[PDB]
Amino acid sequence: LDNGLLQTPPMGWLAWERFRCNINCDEDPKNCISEQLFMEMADRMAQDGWRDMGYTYLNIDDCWIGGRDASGRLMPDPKRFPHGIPFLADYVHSLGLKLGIYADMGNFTCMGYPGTTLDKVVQDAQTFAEWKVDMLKLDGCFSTPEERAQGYPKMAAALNATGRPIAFSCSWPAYEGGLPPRVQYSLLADICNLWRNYDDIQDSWWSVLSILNWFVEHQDILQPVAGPGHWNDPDMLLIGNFGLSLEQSRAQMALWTVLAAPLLMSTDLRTISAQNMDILQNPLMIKINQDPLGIQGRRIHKEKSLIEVYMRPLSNKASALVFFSCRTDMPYRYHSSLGQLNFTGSVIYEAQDVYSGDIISGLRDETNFTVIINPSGVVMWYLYPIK
Amino acid sequence: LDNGLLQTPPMGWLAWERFRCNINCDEDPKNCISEQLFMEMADRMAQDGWRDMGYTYLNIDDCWIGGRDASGRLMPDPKRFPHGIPFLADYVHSLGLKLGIYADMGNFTCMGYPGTTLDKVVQDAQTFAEWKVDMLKLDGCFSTPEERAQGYPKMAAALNATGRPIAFSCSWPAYEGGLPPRVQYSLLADICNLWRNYDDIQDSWWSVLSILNWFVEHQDILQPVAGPGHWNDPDMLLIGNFGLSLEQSRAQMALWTVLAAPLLMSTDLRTISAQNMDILQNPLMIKINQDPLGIQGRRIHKEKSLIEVYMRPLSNKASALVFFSCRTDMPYRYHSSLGQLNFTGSVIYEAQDVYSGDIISGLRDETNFTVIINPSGVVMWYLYPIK
Ligand SMILES: *[C@@H]1O[C@H](CO)[C@@H](O[C@@H]2O[C@H](CO)[C@@H](O[C@@H]3O[C@H](CO[C@H]4O[C@H](CO)[C@@H](O)[C@H](O)[C@@H]4O)[C@@H](O)[C@H](O[C@H]4O[C@H](CO)[C@@H](O)[C@H](O)[C@@H]4O)[C@@H]3O)[C@H](O)[C@H]2NC(C)=O)[C@H](O)[C@H]1NC(C)=O
Ligand SMILES: *[C@@H]1O[C@H](CO)[C@@H](O[C@@H]2O[C@H](CO)[C@@H](O[C@@H]3O[C@H](CO[C@H]4O[C@H](CO)[C@@H](O)[C@H](O)[C@@H]4O)[C@@H](O)[C@H](O[C@H]4O[C@H](CO)[C@@H](O)[C@H](O)[C@@H]4O)[C@@H]3O)[C@H](O)[C@H]2NC(C)=O)[C@H](O)[C@H]1NC(C)=O
Ligand SMILES: *[C@@H]1O[C@H](CO[C@@H]2O[C@@H](C)[C@@H](O)[C@@H](O)[C@@H]2O)[C@@H](O[C@@H]2O[C@H](CO)[C@@H](O)[C@H](O)[C@H]2NC(C)=O)[C@H](O)[C@H]1NC(C)=O
Ligand SMILES: *[C@@H]1O[C@H](CO)[C@@H](O[C@@H]2O[C@H](CO)[C@@H](O)[C@H](O)[C@H]2NC(C)=O)[C@H](O)[C@H]1NC(C)=O
Ligand SMILES: *[C@@H]1O[C@H](CO)[C@@H](O)[C@H](O)[C@H]1NC(C)=O
Ligand SMILES: *[C@@H]1O[C@H](CO)[C@@H](O)[C@H](O)[C@H]1NC(C)=O
Ligand SMILES: *[C@@H]1O[C@H](CO)[C@H](O)[C@H](O)C1(F)F
Ligand SMILES: *[C@@H]1O[C@H](CO)[C@H](O)[C@H](O)C1(F)F
Repeated sequence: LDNGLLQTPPMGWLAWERFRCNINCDEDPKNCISEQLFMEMADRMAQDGWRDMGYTYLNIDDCWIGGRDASGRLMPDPKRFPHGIPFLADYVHSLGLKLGIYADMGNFTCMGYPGTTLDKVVQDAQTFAEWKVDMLKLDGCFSTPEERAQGYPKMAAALNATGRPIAFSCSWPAYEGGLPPRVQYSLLADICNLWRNYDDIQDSWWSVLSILNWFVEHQDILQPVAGPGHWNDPDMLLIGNFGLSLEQSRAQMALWTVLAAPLLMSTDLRTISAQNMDILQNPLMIKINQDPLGIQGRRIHKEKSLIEVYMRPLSNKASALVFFSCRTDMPYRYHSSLGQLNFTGSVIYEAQDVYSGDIISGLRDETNFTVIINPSGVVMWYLYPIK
Repeated sequence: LDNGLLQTPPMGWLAWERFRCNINCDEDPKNCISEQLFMEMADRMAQDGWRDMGYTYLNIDDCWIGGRDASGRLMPDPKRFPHGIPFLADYVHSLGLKLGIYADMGNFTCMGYPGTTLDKVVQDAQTFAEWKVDMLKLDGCFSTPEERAQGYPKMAAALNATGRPIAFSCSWPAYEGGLPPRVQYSLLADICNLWRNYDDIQDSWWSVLSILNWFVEHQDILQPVAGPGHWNDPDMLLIGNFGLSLEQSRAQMALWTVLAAPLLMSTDLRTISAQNMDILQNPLMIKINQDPLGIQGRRIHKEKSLIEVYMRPLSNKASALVFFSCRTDMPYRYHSSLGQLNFTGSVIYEAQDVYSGDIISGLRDETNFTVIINPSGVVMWYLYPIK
């Protein structure tokens, strides 16, 4: 989408994965979907380094809507958002952050909240711009394929017409099977800043693997369509939550990074461990994700040993390599060479291990190297020519 | 098996899951299958509280064998076990531990090492007794159903004839589908102290879940056959390794405990975190697993919320309850009562949370309670009547 926004993948925090549709503030005031939740996350993002590392978006997801007023305008739940959305945007903006919001192209949101139908698209867009929203995620429940075909372009146009730059996240392809000919990716690139290709991420390693598998199986189609202003979205980071081990958390970060994916957290930033914070705030990892070229990486190698190699091209002749173990036994000594991974010859390379910080020097194409990869884990290299 | 052994489930450490068939001691001296690995693990069990908590078995698995000597007598690999097995048994015994060993009823072990064929059963049993081995795991690769049908009873009798009490771990059912009509559990209880029912555990939550699911699907068959001296074996604990999150780790421990499973670790005790040690060395958890009645627990309730309730009966009218979330979203507030869980009425109960140590007192059948269960996690209660 040519709106000047998201020249690199979006970074921030989204409420949905960790906090879902929890509206019981009387019993659970600390974790319910409320202005307090978002204000507290904003505080954390300002104070705990998140903003300084580039995590700038703070995104409301489903279950925020109170209803529609007399003139049909969307309003937040008065009991859970008493100061209103403009106050929340003001608060978020004052902390150097951006506010995202959520709507659904259809009769209702997935959770049954007032939906944005075709006749409400223009009005809701205007409402969001007036509230000074910076991002919108448009879900696609309770609609027909026809209504989506009309509606998603209609919202992209409506947001445009408001004059306010608003990042546009599109669930449309997820509800169509994510593949051509039903899905038209050239059109999605033109109308959206990012799109959810596939199934909702869940707090499990299985969920991560199934998303990876789908992106890899269809990478010939998916890889070329990503770039500055228009990204594939394999969904939220799980790091900080319940279902991923340490190795798996490091794997998701590394793999989302080489896929030029959004880095959208969804976790309790108030209680996140230092170890998980270290994964998410890794400066080299972020720099790689935010590479100005915006070229989505690919799986370039698979072996019977269940070691996979992913590669992403980066600016200044650099590369990201992710050696990924699908094994479930023990650390694996993976032997390879840059030549066997199709790198340019008569150039001496050097690598920095993204997690350990170690530097491997003197790698020619023919040089045999060994990486030790933990089960359901990764080794990640930032690779560059030295001479 | 009526040899006076394993009146409670065995507790200890087994090499296989974490260290597998790594025989490359030249490149990987610290982690290869060698006498040094076993000696170092024995040292850790003696010094770090494991033995004192009841973890007494230190068990060799596959890939220890060097061949057979001129008398047809089994030999360890001379390069990896230069001192021999009697040396290791003596070392282990001097630390108050017991030594387990591994053989295969068939032409070869699963990894291709010399097998204990029918004509070698007596000789190998005698060898193990002479070495002063305390436990034998008899794997079932490279044999026919009829060879196993003769071989397992033959081994039990052969071990008996040595005059040395040797705990007998039988993989027989795992190679027969683990179910009637092919598996006779009344026969197994007579000839074996424990038996591997089902698939090898791998370092993943999916693996834990598939094992749990199979055990629960078949609990009407499996539950009644377990008792003092004859246990079901759902395989090794993964706690300390790579694939399980903290919640999943606590889950496996609690669920193995309610299933009256062996508590056989397979992890690097030299590098184990304080957190994982705290799970495995939980005194109340161990007490429950080691309950003298040896009654295997059951899943007694399942809900569309994906909360499962497991119950194990214990001595002196006590019980263990495991509230288990198969959910993959967020913490779940599970509302229930002891009456809804079919506990005896007009009795006042008290519960201790096994992980937190909190005491919930004065629970009647009618008393509503709430437990907050994390995704892929548990809450575990030790429950008993009070005056
Ligand atoms: C509604 O939709 C319209 C499009 O239909 C949007 O209009 C586009 O707005 C974007 C962002 O403001 C414009 O992109 C910018 O173009 C600047 C100039 O480019 C001119 O020259 C090139 C020749 O190469 C022409 O192709 C082009 O038509 C322009 O005439 C650039 O200077 C900007 O670059 C910025 O980013 C780069 C990063 O690579 C930095 O290095 C620069 O410093 C700079 O910051 C940028 O690329 C685009 O020109 C507009 N398109 C059209 C067709 O008009 C509206 O923004 C949108 N409205 C809303 C509110 O959503
Ligand atoms: C090789 O195989 C043989 C035969 O299977 C084994 O011999 C058995 O050993 C077990 C375990 O020691 C014996 O079981 C115990 O018997 C005690 C008393 O038994 C007497 O009476 C019976 C007949 O009723 C005779 O067989 C026996 O000779 C004795 O005279 C019990 O007191 C024990 O009770 C235990 O369990 C109860 C639970 O009910 C607990 O409350 C107690 O605390 C206690 O721990 C126990 O049942 C069994 O009797 C032996 N059978 C035979 C036929 O002799 C060998 O042990 C085995 N050897 C090796 C090296 O593996
Ligand atoms: C999305 O909703 C439309 C709009 O109708 C709504 O639901 C009706 C049951 C009623 O409560 C209206 O007031 C709502 O506005 C659905 O379109 C209707 O479809 C039915 C046949 O299924 C038809 O009889 C009605 O005439 C349609 N409504 C009008 C007046 O346009 C539509 O079914 C919903 N989309 C899906 C497929 O989920
Ligand atoms: C176990 O080993 C025996 C003895 O070697 C095997 O019997 C041989 O099988 C091979 C290959 O099938 C034949 O070529 C020979 O004719 C057999 N030799 C003898 C001495 O019988 C037997 O197949 C093996 N059993 C299993 C179940 O793997
Ligand atoms: C690297 O190892 C491969 C395979 O083991 C071998 O063919 C080759 O000779 C080695 N190359 C170098 C430069 O040592
Ligand atoms: C538990 O709570 C429910 C609320 O619906 C109530 O019906 C029930 O009587 C309560 N149990 C008691 C006896 O406290
Ligand atoms: C749409 O459905 C839910 C909200 O109910 C959530 O936003 C999810 O990420 C979705 F799939 F986009
Ligand atoms: C048999 O196979 C392997 C050894 O090769 C291991 O012992 C496993 O636990 C088994 F299933 F028992």
